[PDB]
Amino acid sequence: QESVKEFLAKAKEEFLKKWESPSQNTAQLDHFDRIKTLGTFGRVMLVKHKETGNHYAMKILDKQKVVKLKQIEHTLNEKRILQAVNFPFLVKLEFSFKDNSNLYMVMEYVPGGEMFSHLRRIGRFSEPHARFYAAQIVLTFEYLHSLDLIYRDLKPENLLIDQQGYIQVTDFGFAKRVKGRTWTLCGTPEYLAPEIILSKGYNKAVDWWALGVLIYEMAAGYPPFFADQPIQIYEKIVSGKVRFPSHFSSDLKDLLRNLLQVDLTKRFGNLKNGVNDIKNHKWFATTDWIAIYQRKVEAPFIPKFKGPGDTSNFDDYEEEEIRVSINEKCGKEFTEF
Ligand SMILES: c1ccc2[nH]c([C@H]3CCNC3)nc2c1
Ligand SMILES: c1ccc2[nH]c([C@H]3CCNC3)nc2c1
Ligand SMILES: c1ccc2[nH]c([C@H]3CCNC3)nc2c1
Ligand SMILES: c1ccc2[nH]c([C@H]3CCNC3)nc2c1
Repeated sequence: QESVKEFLAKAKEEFLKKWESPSQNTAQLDHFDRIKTLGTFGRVMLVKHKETGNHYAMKILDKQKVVKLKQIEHTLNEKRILQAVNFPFLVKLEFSFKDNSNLYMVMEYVPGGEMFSHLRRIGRFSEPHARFYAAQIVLTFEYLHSLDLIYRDLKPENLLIDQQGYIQVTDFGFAKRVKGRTWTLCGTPEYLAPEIILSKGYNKAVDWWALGVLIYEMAAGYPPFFADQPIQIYEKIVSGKVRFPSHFSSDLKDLLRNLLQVDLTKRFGNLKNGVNDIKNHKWFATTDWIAIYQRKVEAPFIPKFKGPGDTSNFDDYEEEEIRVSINEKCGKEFTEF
């Protein structure tokens, strides 16, 4: 429909304007009080802005560890993409800056915690609930792929639950703008498509594979391919073999056989009809795509928390000091940050 085509055209216009002239140096560390570590070359911390009282989540990266871990390009991708995107299900970057030792990305604080903890607490999500979360990922990937972006890190730990029970996707450390194919070995083993494992050039089809893994994990309670050694996981991934729990609906099994298709040229999301083969699949027949986008659907649950600074839905980590040098490190490498 022209309304969808027009929405995506305007989304690409606005993304490219920020992509081509990125914001830089929009706050400083002294503006924020440190509250707590929320997750941990990098860590995410709850902070409070000292003039407004607003809470934020601040991702901190040690430049010397980024260089040593060969993540320079990836770190630059992450910040340049995050400052340029805008979508209801993506965590919003509010500020960014750097100092002699570190890089800082200050994002909205999403207080309901990671999907992963709620999934492991309940055990599994029933199909209607898994479908609600999957619909948000389908819309988010339609948006990102239309901007020539590949996300490359879908998993429950990267999906935060907001105050209305909707998903906010976080962690763009492997996201990349790609016009044709890309080649980097990256991602999380359980979620990798066969073409990444086999060292091929690959494209946005890897995100649709990962959506297949995520839907399976939400509805079963565990991912389809697992083992103690990564090489064993990879052997299962490339084999073409998946076993489904008997409680899966027939429609769910059908969708997952088409997402978990080892031949990328046959995989749903990567065919002539693109995302519409997924949106029109029978498993999504009850989904009101516009109502989801507009946040008009009652969520599966609302996270329990006491206020905008409550951290109860996140776990406890050792509170470590940040590194502080009197000399600038890696200045040339991070000039554009
Ligand atoms: C998160 C982590 C570390 C932080 N240190 C600070 C201030 C303290 C004095 N100058 C910077 N805000 C932080 C927020
Ligand atoms: C419409 C368009 C873009 C939007 N960005 C957001 C923020 C709030 C939750 N995370 C991103 N809401 C939007 C609504
Ligand atoms: C905002 C609030 C909390 C957040 N936790 C994270 C990462 C940590 C690893 N998986 C999610 N990003 C956040 C953004
Ligand atoms: C807190 C205390 C001691 C610290 N030393 C350092 C850097 C300086 C040279 N290499 C270590 N950051 C610190 C933060």
